Amino acid sequence: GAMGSMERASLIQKAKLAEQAERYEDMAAFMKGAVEKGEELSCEERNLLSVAYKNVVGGQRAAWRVLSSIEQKSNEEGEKGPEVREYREKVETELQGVCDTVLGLLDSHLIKEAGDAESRVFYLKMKGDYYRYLAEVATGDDKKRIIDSARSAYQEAMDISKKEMPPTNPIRLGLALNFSVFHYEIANSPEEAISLAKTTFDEAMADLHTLSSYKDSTLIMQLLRDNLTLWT
Amino acid sequence: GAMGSMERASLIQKAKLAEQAERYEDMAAFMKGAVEKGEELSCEERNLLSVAYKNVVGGQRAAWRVLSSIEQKSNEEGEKGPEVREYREKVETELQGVCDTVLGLLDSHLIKEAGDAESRVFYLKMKGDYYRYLAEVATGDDKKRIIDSARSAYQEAMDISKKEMPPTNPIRLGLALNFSVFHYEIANSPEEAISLAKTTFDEAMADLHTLSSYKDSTLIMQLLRDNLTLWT
Repeated sequence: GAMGSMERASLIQKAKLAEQAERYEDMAAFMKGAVEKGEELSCEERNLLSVAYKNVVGGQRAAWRVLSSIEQKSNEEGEKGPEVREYREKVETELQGVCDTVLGLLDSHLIKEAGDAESRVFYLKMKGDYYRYLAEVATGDDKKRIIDSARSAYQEAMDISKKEMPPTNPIRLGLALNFSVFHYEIANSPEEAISLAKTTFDEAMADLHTLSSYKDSTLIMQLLRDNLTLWT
Repeated sequence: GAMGSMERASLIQKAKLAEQAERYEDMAAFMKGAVEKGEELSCEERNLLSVAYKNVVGGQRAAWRVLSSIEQKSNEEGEKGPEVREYREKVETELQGVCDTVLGLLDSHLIKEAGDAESRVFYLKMKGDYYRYLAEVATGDDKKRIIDSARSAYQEAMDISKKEMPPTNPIRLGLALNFSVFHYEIANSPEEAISLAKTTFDEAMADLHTLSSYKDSTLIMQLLRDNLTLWT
């Protein structure tokens, strides 16, 4: 690899520099490099991983949306030229590229039957999310196999978290938020989306007295609310 | 090239899409492709060129600054590790890469003894600016040769513009602003910086009654003011 001859600790340091310079591509390559060393990431390191990929794939999903949308206008009685589909396709391909990279890392290095339950859940949720990102652009039988892959990752995460985390823990909250958005927006399951977000909001309300140590929990709870709004 | 088999008109279109998706790298590759077709750019096309490169080199100069600055803190009684110099060097190399690309295009395709005076000035100013960007990171005799290159491009631009453009024209204004900043910040010539910005502000004030058709002219005039502030 291009990062194979660099010390793990130096890779983490350069990830942190790249974040500060706002170089998410770089930040992401440095973190991939660190992961490939074959050692468990800490909590701080896993966040550095997801923040980096999150931003990279983030810019791509947003450019895709801009382009898909321009490609629907131009699909409504003008006028012509394939350029916009062509470019939309170029961008789609990059995005599939990055998701396969992330899914590769998760499957090759991070997802294990061992470790903390908080980390097991963290990675399985990330698997869920990267499949979901693939599902947003995929078609046909391909789309079908991805949806199932997202579902299995998210479900297994849910089993682990419902058993081993308080209902207020923001990983478990983020996970259930993401899963419910998957049911609604990807899997065509508004019934399942709604009862998940409901169960999840309710069970956390019942405990709001305990989490006083973050109100990172509360932003997600508003998102759950902001969501049950449009879905009902 | 990667753009060699694409139609010129399609390249322009995809530049415009890349701008809207905020993909300046892409936008820049598409415009380089269009330039390589060997045809004069219009006014609209030249702007598409500089907006694209401007943004690419812009993000790099800003990451460089973040890193150079962190590299001075860490150069003041802690602590150690070469990582920050290493990364700063990686980023510097990318930036030199893009400037050489732009200077190549200008020299190979755009700078001509023929055409509009507005275009001749536009490209020579751009040459000035890309050398100046190189000067900001260069050292030693290399730095010396670059400074002279910037100077000659900016000077020749000035000769053309002082003769063939009204004192209020925002290209001539942007050019003199940039040249004066070069004298101050790159060439260690505060005397020359000040008298240029002065002459340039004054001569435009004397004509402010004519430009009523943009007040793009006026923002630059404030910049000239905002500058004569710190320099005196």
